[PDB]
Amino acid sequence: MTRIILPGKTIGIIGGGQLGRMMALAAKEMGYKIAVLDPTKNSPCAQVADIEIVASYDDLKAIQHLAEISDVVTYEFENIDYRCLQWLEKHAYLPQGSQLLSKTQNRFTEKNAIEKAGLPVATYRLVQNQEQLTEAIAELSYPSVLKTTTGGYDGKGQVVLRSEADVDEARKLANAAECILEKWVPFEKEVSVIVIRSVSGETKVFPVAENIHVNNILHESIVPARITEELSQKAIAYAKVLADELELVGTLAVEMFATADGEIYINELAPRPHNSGHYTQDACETSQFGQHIRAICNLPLGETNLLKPVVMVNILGEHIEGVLRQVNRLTGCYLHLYGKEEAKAQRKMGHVNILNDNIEVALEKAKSLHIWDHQEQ
Amino acid sequence: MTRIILPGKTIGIIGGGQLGRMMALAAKEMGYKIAVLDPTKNSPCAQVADIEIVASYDDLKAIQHLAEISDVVTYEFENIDYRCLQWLEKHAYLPQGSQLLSKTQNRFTEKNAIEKAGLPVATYRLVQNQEQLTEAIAELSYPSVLKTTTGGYDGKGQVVLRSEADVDEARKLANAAECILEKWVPFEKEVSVIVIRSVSGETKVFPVAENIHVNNILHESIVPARITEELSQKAIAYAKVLADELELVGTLAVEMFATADGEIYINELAPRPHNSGHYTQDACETSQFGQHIRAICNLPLGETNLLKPVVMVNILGEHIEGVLRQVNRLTGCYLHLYGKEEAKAQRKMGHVNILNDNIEVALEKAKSLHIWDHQEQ
Ligand SMILES: Nc1ncnc2c1ncn2[C@@H]1O[C@H](COP(=O)(O)OP(=O)(O)O)[C@@H](O)[C@H]1O
Ligand SMILES: Nc1ncnc2c1ncn2[C@@H]1O[C@H](COP(=O)(O)OP(=O)(O)O)[C@@H](O)[C@H]1O
Repeated sequence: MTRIILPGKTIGIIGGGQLGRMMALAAKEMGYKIAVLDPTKNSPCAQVADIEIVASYDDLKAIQHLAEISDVVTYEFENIDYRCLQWLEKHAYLPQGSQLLSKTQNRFTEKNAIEKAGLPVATYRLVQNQEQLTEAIAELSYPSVLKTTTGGYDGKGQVVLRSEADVDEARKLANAAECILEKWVPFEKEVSVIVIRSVSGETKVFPVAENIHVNNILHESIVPARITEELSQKAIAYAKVLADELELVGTLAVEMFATADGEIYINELAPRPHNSGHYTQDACETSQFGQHIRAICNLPLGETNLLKPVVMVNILGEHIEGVLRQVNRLTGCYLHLYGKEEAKAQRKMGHVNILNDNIEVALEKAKSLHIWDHQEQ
Repeated sequence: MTRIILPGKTIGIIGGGQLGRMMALAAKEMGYKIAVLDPTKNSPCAQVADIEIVASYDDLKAIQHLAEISDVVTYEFENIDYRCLQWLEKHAYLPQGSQLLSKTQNRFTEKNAIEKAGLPVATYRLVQNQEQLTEAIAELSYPSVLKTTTGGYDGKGQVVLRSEADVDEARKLANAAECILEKWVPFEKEVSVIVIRSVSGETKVFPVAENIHVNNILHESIVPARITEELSQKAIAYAKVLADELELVGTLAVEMFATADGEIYINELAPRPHNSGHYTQDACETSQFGQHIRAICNLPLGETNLLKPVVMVNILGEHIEGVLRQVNRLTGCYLHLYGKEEAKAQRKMGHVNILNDNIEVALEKAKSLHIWDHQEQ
């Protein structure tokens, strides 16, 4: 499309957490004005916004007020209900649309969409009752994973089935929610690729990141991912096909499992800037945030070249005190802090990008700081 | 010396122009709060700040207020009364001090300080009346340049004396303001170096940039500067010498003349982030703005490696319509706009950083856009 949102206009963001703040910082460099809607006052994004609307995400009047004063609307918060999404899509300017968001909100719908796009996923079965769970266990065997189809984004919303001894905890889960059961994928590495597609269809792909999770929370992203050139090219190709097939506008994070045998399976999609892309802020020619703004405003996309190898490390509530006390040791480290007040143990408070010519040296730097000893074990 | 301003604290900025705005954006990424004092409501920096104080720079009570709500204060406005800074360094925390600003604000005192350091400047004479102008011309001969000693570029401020035919114009200037006359330096290139020195003494220098001025306004900065390795090394050494001898805390921009025979003359010093350092936002590991914040807060400085060659081009009031009209054509270009509402022909509205593996391809890109046809002549 030809529709361009010029510098000087207002970008409205639904959700005022760190992803909102970082989008807003990127937009401000390019001379955009920012409006944000969020349930809590003084959110991370509001701390950088020109206009703040403090309301619930299901409050259609407030959503309308945001739209009314915005030249383009984007979201960080994903669980926007259909009546609000349709209103925005048809009566405001929401170039991302609602179709992609709706697909990624349900694990079953999501896997179907991926397979229909021609891409591999772990073999899976929908589980809506006990009978279906029984049949699924029979078909897929052990080991397996039962996950709820909606409302993550946790460790509680799933149960790993290694033996018949785990079935009872699984039945409990299938009793409270609609689920999916997936075959256990024996993977070597978890990897992700951020792809960007503008309103006019220009596409850019970021380099493959290797992701290390701990307690179902991201710990580290390592770029370049420590994988063969063949796995890398495959992950990138898969992401590009997804972006095309799903008619992406904006940002898509594609999380994947990579096997020793060089197989890729697609795990999940997030139609927004993602935690596994924060490395781009310091190590790439354009950040995922600068890219997202350009994409929705239909400006030319920037380059995604990796300019230096990087390890991103997450800063949770349990780490913030360690970071501040060790601040004098943060040479070659690039600190981002989100401006959150309460430091809950598993709340994401910031991240640090450790840049180095050698990836193993960056990894060692994080260890030597003794901030993440818990995650390291 | 050991004193550290931790992320989460409030940084106060005197002056709300583009330099304070970019300081503020970089500080926000680290989780700092920002206060700004500016005489005009909704200044570039206010659009990014948590707290805005609209008041004159000589309003001592507003200055005290800024001091009260801030954990550290810095300045962006280069023509601040040094008596205000004398108050701040004694009744608040101004790690930059008042000395450096007082020395660099007046061209004559500036020259004296550069010579005290042992570095070369163009031969110069103080001019307070017509008799002193006459004696200066007699002693220095032609060609020469007469410049006002204090901030008097809004614009004009200088007369180039190629022959006796220019003397009439110089007399006019000599009556209006205190001046110095300097010998014209026959240089092949103008270059600049940005040096950063933290509270605890840590010193970093950015790559040497080659600057192209049109009508005494910066037009392009070229990095790496197209000079010999030996000239780059000398420029870098001179910069460190100045930081050392001027007891620098914060940022110092050093503008220089490089002659055909490998000598460097120091033109002028600016005790702040400088227009010739804006390339660092997209081409270096740390920007001059992030480095300035880390310097005054006494955090470890970031690395200053050039990650990709770059041409920065200024966007003046005369250029902004052309930029907005040609946004479609800005591939490989990284646009920064300062949020100023009124365009005036020569007012600095933004800059664009053009990244390319080949510096000559970047330069051709700027020409092919035809936005700056007036400068290219
Ligand atoms: N089919 C599978 N095979 C092996 N490991 C899996 C499988 N599904 C999930 N996991 C593991 O569980 C973690 C969480 O799974 P995921 O579906 O990403 O849940 P969430 O949405 O909570 O992040 C993943 O990081 C992965 O290590
Ligand atoms: N002594 C000199 N010899 C040759 N060119 C000069 C000399 N002084 C200034 N110039 C030219 O004029 C420009 C403006 O002079 P400068 O002292 O930098 O004024 P300003 O403080 O307004 O930048 C310089 O960037 C340089 O190109």
